[PDB]
This record gives sequence, C-alpha cells and structure tokens, in this order.
Amino acid sequence: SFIKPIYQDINSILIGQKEPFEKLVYKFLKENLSDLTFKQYEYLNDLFMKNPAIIGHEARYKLFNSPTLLFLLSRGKAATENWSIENLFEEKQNDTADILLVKDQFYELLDVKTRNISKSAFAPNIISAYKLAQTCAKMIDNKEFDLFDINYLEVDWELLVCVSTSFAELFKSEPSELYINWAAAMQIQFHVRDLDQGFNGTREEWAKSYLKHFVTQAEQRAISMIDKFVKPFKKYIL
Amino acid sequence: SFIKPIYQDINSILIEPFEKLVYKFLKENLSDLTFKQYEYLNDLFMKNPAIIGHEARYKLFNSPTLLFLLSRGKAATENWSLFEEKQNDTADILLVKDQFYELLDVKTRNISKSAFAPNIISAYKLAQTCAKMIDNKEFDLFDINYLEVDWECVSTSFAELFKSEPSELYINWAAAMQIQFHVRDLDQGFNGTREEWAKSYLKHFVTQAEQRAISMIDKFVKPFKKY
DNA sequence: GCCGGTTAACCGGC
DNA sequence: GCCGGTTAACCGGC
Repeated sequence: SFIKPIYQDINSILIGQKEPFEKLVYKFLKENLSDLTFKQYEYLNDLFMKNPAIIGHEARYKLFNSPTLLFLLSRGKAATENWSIENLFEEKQNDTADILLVKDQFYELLDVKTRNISKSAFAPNIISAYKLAQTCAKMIDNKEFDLFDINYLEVDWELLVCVSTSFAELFKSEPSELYINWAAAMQIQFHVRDLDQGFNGTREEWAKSYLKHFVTQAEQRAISMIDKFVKPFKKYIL
Repeated sequence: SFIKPIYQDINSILIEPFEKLVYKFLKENLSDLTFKQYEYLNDLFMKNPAIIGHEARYKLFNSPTLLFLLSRGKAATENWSLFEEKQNDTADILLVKDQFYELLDVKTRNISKSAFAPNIISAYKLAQTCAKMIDNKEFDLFDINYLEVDWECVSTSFAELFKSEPSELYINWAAAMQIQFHVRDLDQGFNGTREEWAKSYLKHFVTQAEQRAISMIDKFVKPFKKY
C-alpha cells in the first residue's frame, strides 16, 4: 500500500476534523502523495490526453495494456468513444475506486467508507461479490497478480466530528471469511475495523481461494432460496 | 381507490421529489382521509392513551395484515409519546375510510434519463403480505396503488398493483429482490377475486425463486467452477 | 451476538 | 428492444 506508510498521520490529522470526510482524505493524499494521488475519472482523463491521436473505444481500451486493469477502470464503450478534451469524464459513483494511487504501474484501489458510530452497527456494502469474482477470474486468465491492491480506509464520526479511523486491505483478509449478502446486490459486507488481515498465501492463491468461496456460497444460496422463498409458500399454491 | 375519482384533478395548469405537491393536493380535497403513515400512527395511539404495552398498541390495529404492513416495531412503538417520517414506511401516503385502506406510493421519474425500471416493492415482502392476507381472509382490507410523476412535470400516471397480472411482475432478485417497473408500464387487466390475486402472486414468486436458484448456478457457479 | 432484508434510483452490453 | 447488476449505507427480531 502506498498510503499505509503514512496512515498514522492520516489518522491523527482526521481525528477531530469537523458524511463525506472522503474529500478531506483525498485533499490530504493530494498534499503528501501528490504524484500518486488520482481520482479514478481524473486518471482516465489524463491517460486519454497523453494520446490525443488515439480515438475510438476499442483503441482507447488498448491504452490500459492490461485486461484486468481495463475491467476495473474503463468506462462504457459509448462513453469512452464520446470522450473528448471537450467532453471529459466526471465523478460517477459506479467507479470502482474512490481514490486511485499509482506508481511504477502498480495500483492501489482505495475506497473510503464512513460510519456514524451513533447508529447501530450495520455492515455496509463494500463491493459486489460477483464483480470481485469476475475480477479474480481476470487476474488468472491473464496472470496479473502484481498489479493492484484493493484497500479501504474508514472514518468514524458522530454528531459531524471524526472520532476514529481504520485501514485494511482486502487481499490480506481470509477469502473464506468474506460475508456475501446475496439480497444486498450480492455485496460483501464488513466494517474495515473488523476485517481479518492474516492471509499467508500468494495473491494468486487468494484469487483461487476466493472463487472457491464465491462458488460455494452461490451453491448454498441457490438451495437456501428454495428453503426461504419456496417451501414456506407451498401451502397457498392449490 | 379514493384517489382514482379525483385522479383527473391531480393536473391542470401548473403555473427532486414533486411528492409534496401530491400530498398537499390530496389533503385539500380529501382532508378527512389523507394522512402520512407516521402521522396516522400518531393518531391510532393518540386516540388510546390507556394503552402502553407494545403488545397492546399492536393488537389495536385489529388486523394482523395491517399490523404487518404498518407497525413500527416494538422498540419504536414502545418509545412513543413522536414518530418521525421514516422512508422505511410501506407507503408515502395513506387513505382510510370505513375500515378500508389505500396504500399509495408516490414515484417521481427523471424523464430525461434513460428508462431504467426502479425498485417498487420487495417481492419477498409482497409474498409475506399475500400470505397474511390469505391466512386471514382479509381480501377486502387494503389496496396498494401508485402515482408516478415525470419531470425534466411533463406527465403523470396511476396504477393499482392488485389490478395487474402477477406473472408479469419482474422480480429483480439482485436488486434486493425488488419488483421493478415504471408505473406507466404496469399491466392493468387482471380479472379475478383479490384472494385470486394473492394466490396467483405466490405461484409467480415461488416459480421465480426457483428460476433464480437455477440462474445462480449457471451465472455465478458454472463459469467459475474451472478455477 | 448473530444475522440479512431495504432505500431510490441508476446504465451498458449486445 | 431486452435484461439485470450497482450505490452508500442503514436496523430490528430473538
């Protein structure tokens, strides 16, 4: 992680600051890691400007030089082709990372989550378990196991004042422990502070291991659906 | 529908929720009928000070289906004395007359945007609902209708859920198992008893649940199996 | 503690 | 046209 070596300072500077503290975190990185800090859409824009001679989606989809990167970063075909110095990319919540850290072609997909301590703890949607599945399949089909890391920074607040923060990395957690809430848009849910960080194997093992977990949960869920949405309603079908 | 008769009036000459307007108009012409859910709850209790146990304030609903669709839950009802408007309510607007309830949902649509069916109601919840209905013979207790408002107010629409063909309700399982549709596209030619509707809905739900179970093996299992 | 259903909408592939 | 996955979080039952 590019930001871990300076996570302590972020924690310090944030604790006390008076829902989107995301902006304050971004502002920070921009001042301490100016050469590495990009918003995802900024990155795409900058990448397209360096090559004004390359137009059309299929062509601009080549500029990534990585099928996993293309998958995690690229916008829709129409949007890519309609991109121009005149018609640039803007925010877009559906963008994978909230903050992109790049260096030596290594990418840290950082997301910033915020929780309202006052409220009763409720694990938020962290990411699509399917999207993660596909992502893991790309890493293997293409053998890209040393390209990006998916990390999270959490900022706890109350009535708004930041009271504390947390920092964890997805690829350092036990893939078999990730909770997949199928009803909630098949999204993994957890609190950064509660994320397990003891994975010992390689990034490829993780990828494989996650798939086993995803596939296994999808099997179980298919069955539990008959359990919860079929059996208890047989009564009335006569 | 207590609103249907005046649905012609909910639009004349005018001069991002336009839901306020929808509520104020109903309050004006159907004052002694129109109320918000949180506001209505305040009444049921404010008309009964003697009751305080959360298991008592519950039986006041004098209906197991209504209780299911309208109650706020133990802790919430127990700590009553306010009841804020919680988007978690079943309906945005409620209208009762002679022991009958019209549960109205007000949807607004950004017309300029690309047509994307929005979440209407949880298919699962609607299943439990039909269950309570049938096992309670309460097929003449309430209606679940919808009023949609387009804008860029370009136009509006109004439909009744218990008036559409069940088999046509698209249950988008990934999107929190919610039925999706724009009011203006909802089917409106169902012919049968209300009890017929509920039963028909359950068949559709169960069948779709099985179809989803199957879909999961082919889209989330089959293609990742190899690894 | 443990557990998982619900908001209001919103694209992009083919 | 036709189809369905994604946001950022949020809460009550036993």
